[PDB]
Amino acid sequence: EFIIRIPPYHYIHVLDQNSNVSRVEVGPKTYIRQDNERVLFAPMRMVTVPPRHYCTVANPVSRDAQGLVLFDVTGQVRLRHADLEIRLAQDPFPLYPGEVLEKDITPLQVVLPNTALHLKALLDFEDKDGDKVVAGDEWLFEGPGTYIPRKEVEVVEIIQATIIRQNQALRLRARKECWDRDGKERVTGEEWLVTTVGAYLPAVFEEVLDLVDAVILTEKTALHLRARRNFRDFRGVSRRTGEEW
Amino acid sequence: EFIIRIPPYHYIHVLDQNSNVSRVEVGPKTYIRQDNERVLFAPMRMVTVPPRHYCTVANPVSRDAQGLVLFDVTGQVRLRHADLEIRLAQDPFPLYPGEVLEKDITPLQVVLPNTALHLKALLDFEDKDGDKVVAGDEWLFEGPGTYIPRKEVEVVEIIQATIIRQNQALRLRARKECWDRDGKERVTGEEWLVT
Amino acid sequence: EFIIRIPPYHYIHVLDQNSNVSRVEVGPKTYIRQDNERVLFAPMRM
Repeated sequence: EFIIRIPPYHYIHVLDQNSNVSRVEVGPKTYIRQDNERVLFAPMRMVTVPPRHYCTVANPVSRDAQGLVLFDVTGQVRLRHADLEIRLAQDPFPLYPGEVLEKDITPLQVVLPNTALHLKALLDFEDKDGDKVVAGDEWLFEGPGTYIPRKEVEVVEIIQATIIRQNQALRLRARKECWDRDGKERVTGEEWLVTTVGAYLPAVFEEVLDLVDAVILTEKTALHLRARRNFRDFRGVSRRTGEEW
Repeated sequence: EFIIRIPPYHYIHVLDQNSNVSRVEVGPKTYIRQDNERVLFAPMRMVTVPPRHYCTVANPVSRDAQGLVLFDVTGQVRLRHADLEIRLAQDPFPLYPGEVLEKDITPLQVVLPNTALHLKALLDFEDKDGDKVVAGDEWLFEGPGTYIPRKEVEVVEIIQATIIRQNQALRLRARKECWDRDGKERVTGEEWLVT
Repeated sequence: EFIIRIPPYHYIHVLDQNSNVSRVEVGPKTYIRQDNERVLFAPMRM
């Protein structure tokens, strides 16, 4: 149990009981241990993440400007505690001591056309575009692209588009005080209708209620309407609460 | 078990336990092993892919500008991990250590007239015509030709033609915001007729 | 039987079965043999 052969693309961890500092032995080697040392476990293949895939390793090692691993003065590997890393496709890295595999190799999930991902920031951070994204903000990553996960950013759900045909309105009610595509104030609880034909993605703060189709008018027909509140109609004529036309 | 004869057009793999690096012995030979070495398995015929056929080998070896195989400093064969190769008809190549056969020799499927193949890009790549095909795009390979598979390009389905006689229209509804043969805008859900 | 420690002021002989040529390992060492090799006898004081 002193001589131990590590296949190519594998590793082990051995602890030196003089300083009680641990390390990793990587490579295609035949390994010879001392008597003061102990090998921790039986050889494990160093994990490989294919292209268009992903993994999260809890408590990543620290790095320098070149990206090299940092050790302690005692010889122990430098870690980052209660912290995670974003590991995309690369060469078969080994896991060091005190490195945990949080999520296995998983497939990067691709966003379909006419849909969007609802992503909220868990912890504050700085944005790719130069912005500061305070924790608790709401986004939409939409389009047909691929989404690369982040640590402090969590995906809440995916939202489909709703289809608006000709002569329809699709009423929307606000989750909170907000703004709208048409560029005008909305408040909590207020409702409105977005006429535009096509497919529609609601914002994070907007919600879809129901589709409302037009009433068709002829020479033998009219439409009896009552005002919910004071407003202006499409003729531009003013309407007080309650009055009918 | 020291003397071992490999028939013509075959191979084996033997591991050298000094460096623990493995290799392949190819050719019509009688092979004599050392005592430190070990032969891994009993002789296997090196696979031959006929013409108009295909195979995928997981984790292909690396190559140089001449196409020669690359080894490590330790003597181990250089590989490409979680990667695939497009192997068409050629001479009976051997499989090196750490080479897996993903799909056997299969027939190249030929596209009939008045039909088309629906092919979507799994991973981004660059196109034969000089284009950059972002992953998730949709194509049609149509006509009577033969389709040579690719690694990052996957075939979703085959679509038949529909026949339009005289005095008929054939209504079509759009999957997503798009364009049309007649060269005019369409939107999601819109319908039209192609005379 | 691969790892073998030779006390100070001793020796052993090991045969390499590739060339079938033999030699001697002298000194205060811990000795690690290959698999193709064989140690001939148990350590003897020089």
